[PDB]
Amino acid sequence: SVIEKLRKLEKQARKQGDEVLVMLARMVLEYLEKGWVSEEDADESADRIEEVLKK
Repeated sequence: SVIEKLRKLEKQARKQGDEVLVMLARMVLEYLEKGWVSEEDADESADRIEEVLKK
């Protein structure tokens, strides 16, 4: 699930105190629910958020 991936990343960012990445994961989720981003672009966003989280 793209949604489950983004929720897990949001919580990992909350655990790291990474407030920008919290917002990006949270808002990709909101955009996906609103139909403002495609599922494929949300999945790619999750992958990028994960990369930035590791840095």
